Amino acid sequence: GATAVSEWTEYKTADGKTYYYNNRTLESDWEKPQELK
Repeated sequence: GATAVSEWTEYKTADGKTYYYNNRTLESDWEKPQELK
């Protein structure tokens, strides 16, 4: 999230993987959501 980010908070694992956590349903998914893609 260098510029664009909505209600999600992405987190990164050391091996170079982001996972976007949606604060609406507490749902964490690696794949960029339609609201952010």
